[PDB]
Amino acid sequence: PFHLPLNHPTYLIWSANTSLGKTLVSTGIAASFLLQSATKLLYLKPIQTGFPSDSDSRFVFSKLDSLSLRRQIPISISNSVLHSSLPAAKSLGLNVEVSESGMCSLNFRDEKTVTGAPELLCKTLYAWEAAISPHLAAERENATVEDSVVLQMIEKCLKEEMDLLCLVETAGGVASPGPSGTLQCDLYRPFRLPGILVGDGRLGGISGTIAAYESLKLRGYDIAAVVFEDHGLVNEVPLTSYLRNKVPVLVLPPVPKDPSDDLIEWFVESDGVFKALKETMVLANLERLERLNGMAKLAGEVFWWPFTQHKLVHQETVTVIDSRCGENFSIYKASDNSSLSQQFDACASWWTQGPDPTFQAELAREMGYTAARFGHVMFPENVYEPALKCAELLLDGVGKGWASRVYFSDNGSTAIEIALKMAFRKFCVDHNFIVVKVIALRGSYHGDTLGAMEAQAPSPYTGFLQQPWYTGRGLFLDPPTVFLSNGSWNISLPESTFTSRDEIFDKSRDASTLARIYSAYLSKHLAHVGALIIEPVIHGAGGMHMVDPLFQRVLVNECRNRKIPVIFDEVFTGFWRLGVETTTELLGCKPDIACFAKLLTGGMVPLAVTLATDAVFDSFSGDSKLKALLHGHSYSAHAMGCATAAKAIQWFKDPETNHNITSQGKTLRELWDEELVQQISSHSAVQRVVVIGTLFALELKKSLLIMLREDGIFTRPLGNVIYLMCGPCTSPEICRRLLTKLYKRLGE
Amino acid sequence: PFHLPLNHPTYLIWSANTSLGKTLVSTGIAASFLLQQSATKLLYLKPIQTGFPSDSDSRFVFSKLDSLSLRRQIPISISNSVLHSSLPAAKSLGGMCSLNFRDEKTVTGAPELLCKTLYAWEAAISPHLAAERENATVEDSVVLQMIEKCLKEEMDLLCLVETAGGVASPGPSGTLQCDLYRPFRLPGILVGDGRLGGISGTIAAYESLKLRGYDIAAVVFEDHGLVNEVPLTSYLRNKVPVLVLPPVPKDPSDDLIEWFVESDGVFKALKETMVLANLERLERLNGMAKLAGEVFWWPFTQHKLVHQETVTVIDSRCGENFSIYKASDNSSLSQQFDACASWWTQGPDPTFQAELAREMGYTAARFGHVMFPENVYEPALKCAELLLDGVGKGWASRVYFSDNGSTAIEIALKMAFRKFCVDHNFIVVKVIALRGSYHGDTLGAMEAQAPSPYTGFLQQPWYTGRGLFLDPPTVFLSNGSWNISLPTFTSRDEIFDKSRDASTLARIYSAYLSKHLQAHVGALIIEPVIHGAGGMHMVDPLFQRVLVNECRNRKIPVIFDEVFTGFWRLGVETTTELLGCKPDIACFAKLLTGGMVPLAVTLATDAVFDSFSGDSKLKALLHGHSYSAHAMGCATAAKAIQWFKDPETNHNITSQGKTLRELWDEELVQQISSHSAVQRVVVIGTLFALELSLLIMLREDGIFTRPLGNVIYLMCGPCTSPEICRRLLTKLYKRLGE
Ligand SMILES: *Cc1c(COP(=O)(O)O)cnc(C)c1O
Ligand SMILES: *Cc1c(COP(=O)(O)O)cnc(C)c1O
Ligand SMILES: C[C@H](N)C(=O)CCCCCC(=O)O
Ligand SMILES: C[C@H](N)C(=O)CCCCCC(=O)O
Ligand SMILES: C[C@H](N)C(=O)CCCCCC(=O)O
Ligand SMILES: C[C@H](N)C(=O)CCCCCC(=O)O
Repeated sequence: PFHLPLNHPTYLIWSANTSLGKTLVSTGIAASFLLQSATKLLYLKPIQTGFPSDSDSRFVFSKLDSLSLRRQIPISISNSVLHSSLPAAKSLGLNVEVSESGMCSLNFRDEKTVTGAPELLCKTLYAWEAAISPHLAAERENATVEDSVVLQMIEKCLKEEMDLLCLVETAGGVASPGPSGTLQCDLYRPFRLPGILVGDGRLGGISGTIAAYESLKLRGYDIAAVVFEDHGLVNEVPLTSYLRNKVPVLVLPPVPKDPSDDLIEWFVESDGVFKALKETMVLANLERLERLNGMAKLAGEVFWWPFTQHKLVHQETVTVIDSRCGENFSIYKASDNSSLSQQFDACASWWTQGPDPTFQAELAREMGYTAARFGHVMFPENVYEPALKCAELLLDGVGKGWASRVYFSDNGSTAIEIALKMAFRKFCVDHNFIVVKVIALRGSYHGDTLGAMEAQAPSPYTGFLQQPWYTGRGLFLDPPTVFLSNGSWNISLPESTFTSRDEIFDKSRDASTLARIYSAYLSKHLAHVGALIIEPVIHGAGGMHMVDPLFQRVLVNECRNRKIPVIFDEVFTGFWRLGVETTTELLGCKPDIACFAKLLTGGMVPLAVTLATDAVFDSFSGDSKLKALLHGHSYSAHAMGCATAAKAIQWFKDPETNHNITSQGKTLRELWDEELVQQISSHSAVQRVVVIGTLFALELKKSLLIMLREDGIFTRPLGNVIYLMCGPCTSPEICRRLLTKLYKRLGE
Repeated sequence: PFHLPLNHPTYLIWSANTSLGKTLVSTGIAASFLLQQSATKLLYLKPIQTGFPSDSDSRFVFSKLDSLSLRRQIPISISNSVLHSSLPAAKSLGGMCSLNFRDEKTVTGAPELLCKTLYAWEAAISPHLAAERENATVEDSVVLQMIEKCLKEEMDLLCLVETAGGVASPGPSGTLQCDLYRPFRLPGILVGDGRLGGISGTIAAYESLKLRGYDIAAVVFEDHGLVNEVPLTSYLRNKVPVLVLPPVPKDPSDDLIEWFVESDGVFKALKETMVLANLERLERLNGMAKLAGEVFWWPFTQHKLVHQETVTVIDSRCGENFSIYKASDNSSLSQQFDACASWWTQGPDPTFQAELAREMGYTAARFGHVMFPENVYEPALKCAELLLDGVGKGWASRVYFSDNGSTAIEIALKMAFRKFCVDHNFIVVKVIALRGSYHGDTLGAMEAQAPSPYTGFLQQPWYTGRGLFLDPPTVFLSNGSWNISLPTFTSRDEIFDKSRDASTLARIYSAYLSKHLQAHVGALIIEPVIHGAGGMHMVDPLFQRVLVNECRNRKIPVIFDEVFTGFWRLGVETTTELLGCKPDIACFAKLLTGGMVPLAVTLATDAVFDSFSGDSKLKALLHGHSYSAHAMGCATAAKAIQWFKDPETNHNITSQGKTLRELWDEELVQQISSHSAVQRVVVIGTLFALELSLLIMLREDGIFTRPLGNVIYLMCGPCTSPEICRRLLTKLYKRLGE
C-alpha cells in the first residue's frame, strides 16, 4: 500500500564501505543544487548511529551554512532528529519517554530560516548512541525499529514535502545490517529508489566498489553514477572499463588529511565534479520519466498481447509495471503526479506467482549463479546438477510413490502434449495398435497448442477462430461441481450440504450413494478412448470450478480398471496453489502421467515437467531411435529453470522458509479469513464462491475490477468469474485485507 | 582444451579486500594439513604477486611453516620458487624475466610443502598498473595455462591457489581476477572482514563470486570484537560455515607463532570443511550418470541405447566449452566444445556469458515475472523495439511472445489462417511447405511438417500433415564447387545473388509452383535457407524466393520460420536478407535469448494483426502461455540482440561490413567436401555441416556434437573465434581419415 511520487528526483546515497566520503558526497550534491527560487533540498538520514557526537545530518546542515556564506547565497536551513534511543536522548539532557519499541520522539529541531530563500531540510529519522552497526545498537539500547516503520516513515516525509531534489543517505555499506538485522539493500528494496554509489579510491577500492555495485544490481536497483575520492591510484579506469562506460564514474580531488580542515575550499574545488554528479542525477530522472510517460502508448503500438482484443484495450487501461517486490507490482501512473504505487498481483500473473519479497531476492541470486555456472547446457544423454536435483525433488515429492521418470518441457502446453504422446503409446501397447480419443471433463483446459487443444472440449478457447484444425477430439463429460453458497457447501450435477469443505474431500464418501451412481454413469459411456486427462480438483481456465473430487476419483479407477492411461494435469494445481504440493493428496488416486508448470519455478521463469510411470516409460524402450519419444524443445531442462524450480520446490515445502506451512507438513494453513469467506458467499451479487489453498474465486449473479484496481488490487477475470490468487507464502493478514476490499466493493 | 584433476582438493583463496589475513589463512590451512602425525603434500600457488620482493606471500608461507614445524617438532621438506618476475623485480635480486630462483630445505620422506610464485612485479599496487609500469605483462590464458602445468606436474594432497587482492581486483591484463579464474571454476574459500564494514564487504565479495558461478566452501575472518559472524551466518542461511579467527597480535614485531597455535582449532575446522566438501562434490559427480539414467526421460532419445558409459557429466559451462567430469580419465574435469550449440541455442562468449548472468539476476530481482496482457514493462517493450527495428525491419508491426519455437510456430498458423479466412472470408485449410522442413513438436507445429522420422503414429496418432508438401531443390558444396539437386555454381554467392531472379530456373520454378498452386491452401511456411532438423539441407534460395512471390501473389500469408536461422546462426540477423523477400509472419527463438533461457517471438504485419480486431474477446487470438513475455527472457534477449549485432561487443561483426565474417577455414572446408567419405558439405555463418562412431572420435578431441543420423555438424556461436573453428575443422578432418 505504498504511494511515492516521481515528479521530483529522490536518490539513495550508497557507499561501498565506511569512511569513503558518503556524507561529503551528499553535501556537495546538496550544495551544487541549493547554491545556484522555491528550490528545495530534502536530505533524509533514516538511520544514524554514534549519535550525537556523529550526526551526518548535522554535518550537512553545518557545511551548507558555511558554503552558503562562501557563495554568499542565503538559504533557509533545518536539522531535525525525530527518534533516538534512550541513551541517545539522555546524551542531550532529556528525561524523554520510551515507546513499546524503545524509541523516543524528540522534539529536537534546529531551524535557521531565511524567508523565500532556497530551502534545505535535513532529517535524521532514527538515532542510536553507540557508534556501531545499527543492528547491535538496537539490541544494546533496547530501541528497535521494524523495516516497514522505517520505510513508512521515509514515505511520510517524502509525501509531506511533495526545483526539488531529495537525498536519502544510507547507513554503512551497501550490504550492512539495519536496526532489525535486515541488510540495508534489502530493507530499501520495496521502494526501489535509484541511487548513486560512493566508491573507494583507496587500494582495494576497485574490488570493493565493483562488489558493492554488483550487490545493488543483484537486488534490481539502478545506479546513476559512481563517485569516489582520488587517492592517486587511478581507480576510475578499471571501474569505467567494467561499467562499459555505461555509468559515469566521477573522481573527487583528495580530501585534506588535516583533521582541523574546514573542507570549505575542497568543496569549492570539487564544484566541478558535484555540478556533474547533480546533473547526472537530475537528468537520469527526467530520462526515466520520459520513458515511463511513453511506455503505454508504445506498448499499445508494438505489442500483440495474448488473450486480448486490442480494439477494446485503451491506452488508459494499459498498466505500466516498473518492478515487482514479492506479491506487489510497482505501477507508474502519470495521471497522478506521476507516481509509483504498490498494487497486489491478485491474478498471480496468470497463476505463476508465489515468492515473498524475501524469496524473490534469494531466487534472483540463485538464478544469476546458475546463469553464470551453466547458462544453458545440452540435456539429452547428459546430466548436470540443477536438472538432476530438480528431478529428484519432483519424484520424492509431487510424484511420490508412483512416478519413475521426469520429462522436461518449457510450459504447460508442451507438458500436456508430451503426456498425450506418452499416454497413447502406453495404450497402443496395452492393446497393440486404429483411431484414438481422449476422455475429459467439459470445461477442463490444458494449453493452447493444437494437441493440448484437442483434449479440450468446445469452449471460448477452442473453435474455428483459434485453430481451424481444432476438432474437439475426445469424449467430453459434464462434471458435477462443488461450491460455497450462503454459508454451506453445495453441489451441481448433470441433469442425469456437506458439513464442511473437508467432508467433500473425505474418504467417507467412497462408500456413498453417489460413488455408485457415478460409477454407473461412467461405466456406461465406457472412436477409441486412449487416455484420461483431468484438471484435478479445479477447472482453471474453465472458470475456477471445483469438480467433485469423488467423481474424479471414481473416473480414475474406471479408466485404470480399463487399462486406460491416467493423465493428471497439475499445471495449475501443483505446488501449493491449492494448499498442497500435489492434488494426488486430495483425489486419493494416483495417475500414470502428470503435468506441472506455472508454480513449478516459483513464478520466475518458465519450465515444465511431465512425470511418468516405470511402465509408461517402458512403452518406448525399443531398438530404433524411431521408437523413442521424439519430442523435445531446444531449451529442454534449461539449467536456469531447473535450478530455480529445485529451489522453489524446497522453499515452499519448508516451514522454516514458508511460514504458511503447517505441522504435518503436507499442508498449508487456511489463508482466507473464515469470516469474510462466509460473508461473501452470502452476498446478493455473489452467485457462488470457491475457496481452497491460495485460491479465492467467486462467480457473479470490466467494472468491479476497476474498483479493486483503486484499492490496489490487480486481477484478471474469466468473464463473470472473479478471483484473488496469492502465493504459497502470503500472510493471511494480507488476504484478509484483500477480502475486505473486495467485499466493500461488492456492496456496489 | 584444459584438463585438471579432482582426486585432490584444489582451492582458490579469495579475500573481500586487502589486509584481512588472506596469507595467514593460507598459512594456517597449510599448517593444519602438513603438521599431523607420510607422502602428505601441500602445493601452495601464488600466481600473481606485487610488491616483490619486499613482499612475498609465498615466502611468508614458506617461512611460517618452517617455524610452525619446529614448534610442533614435525620435520617437512619445503621449497619456495619464483618462476617469472618483471625486470625491475628481478634486478631487486641482483616482457617477463624467467628466474632460476628456488629455495629448498629438503627433509627426505617428510610431508612436503611446495610454494610457488608464478608471476611477480616490484611496485606495490594493482597488478594491472604494475604490468604497464614495468612493461611486464601476462595474458590470462598464459596465467591459467601455467597454473595448469603446475597443477598437473604434481598430480594425502591439498593445493591452495592464493588470489591477489580483492575478489574483483584487476589482474595484470586488467581482467578482474574473478573473471580471470572463471574458466577453471575452482571452488574456494573467502577470507572476510572482521572490522567495521566487514559485513557489507564480505557479503558483496561473496555475492560477486556467486554471480560468477563459483562455489564457496567457507568464509573465515579475524575477530575484531564486532560479532560480524552472526549477520554473515544469518545471511548465508547457515548453509556455509563462517569461521572466526582470534585477534591477531597488533605488535608489528610479533612472531604470530603462538597465534597460529592458538588458532589451530579454527584452522583444523577450515581444512576439514575444505577436504570434506571436495569428497562430497566427488561423491555426487561419481553418482550423477547412474542416477541420470534412472530418473530422467531424455527428449529425442531411445534409452535402451544409452549406456551409463555414454552419459556425459556436465559440471559447468564457460562460453563455448562444457566442463565435463570423467571418472574414467582419473576423476578429472576437462573442457569440451559444445559443437551442437546445445541444440542450436548457443552463442555467448565466456565474457558475454558473465555479462548475461548479471543482467539476468538483476532482472529476476527487479521483475521476476510480471503479467503481460494489457501491461508494459521495460525488458519486454525494449525487446519488441529491438525486434521490429532489426530482424523485422520494414515489414513487421507486431510482436507476439511465446515460450519456444513450437509455440511460436503454432501461433503463426492461427495468425496466418485468420489473415487468409478474412482475405477470402470463410471451409478446410492446409499449409504449403517443403518436404524435410521442420517446425516444432507440438501437434500444430507438427501438422505443417510432412512425414518424417519426426512424425507418424508412433509419435502422435493425430498427425496427418494438414498440408501440401513439395520436394525442394537443395544446394551443397562438393569437391571444391557448389552444386544443386532438384526433383554447378561459381561461388556460394552466385546463389543468393538476385541476378538469378532472371535465370532459366526462376521461370521453371515459377511454373512448377503455379501448377500445384491454383483441400485449400491456407499458409506458406518455410525454414528459410536451411532445413535444420531435416538434416542441414540448404534449400535453393531462388526456389523459396519464387515460392514466396507465388503465394504472396495469391494472397496466401507467408510464414518465415527463423527459429533456427534467426540472429546470426547463418551469419545474418535475419534471412530476410538472403531471400530478398519479406514475410507476413516470422518466428524466432533458440538464439533469440543468447542461449541462456527460452523465449520465442512471432512477428506480424499491420494486416495480419488487424485480422483479429473485433468487438468480442472471442474474436481476439486466444493463445498465450502463463509466462508470456517473461521479463527474464525478454531482458536477456534484448541484450543478446544488441551484443551480437555490435562490432564492439561481437568481434566477428566486420568493422567495415558489420556482419558475421567468415568463420570456417576456407582451405579446410574445401579439403573436406573434397574427401572420400564426405558426401556433401553445407557451410554458412556459424554452421558447418556435412553428410556421409565419428562422434566418438571427436569426443576425444574435445568436441561434443549431436548427429542427424548420417548428417554430422559443427555449430559455433555468433562470437566464436575463427582460430577455434579452424582448430575444429582440423580435428574433424584428421578423424575423417579413419
Ligand atoms: C496454465 C495451464 C496450462 C498450460 O501452461 P502454459 O504454460 O500456460 O502453456 C495447462 N493446463 C492447466 C490446467 C493450466 O492451468
Ligand atoms: C528448433 C526449431 C523449432 C522449435 O523450437 P523449440 O524451442 O525447439 O520448440 C522450430 N522450427 C525450427 C526450424 C527449429 O529449428
Ligand atoms: C601490493 C599487494 N599485493 C596488494 O595488497 C595489492 C592490491 C590490489 C588492488 C586491489 C584494488 O584496488 O581493487
Ligand atoms: C530438438 C529441437 N526441437 C530441434 O530443433 C531439433 C530437432 C530434432 C533433432 C534430434 C537430434 O538431436 O538428433
Ligand atoms: C558508526 C558508523 N556510522 C558506522 O559505520 C556504523 C555501521 C557499520 C557497518 C556495518 C557492517 O559491519 O557492515
Ligand atoms: C495463460 C495460460 N496459458 C493459462 O493456462 C490461463 C488460461 C487462459 C487465459 C484466461 C483469461 O483470459 O484470463
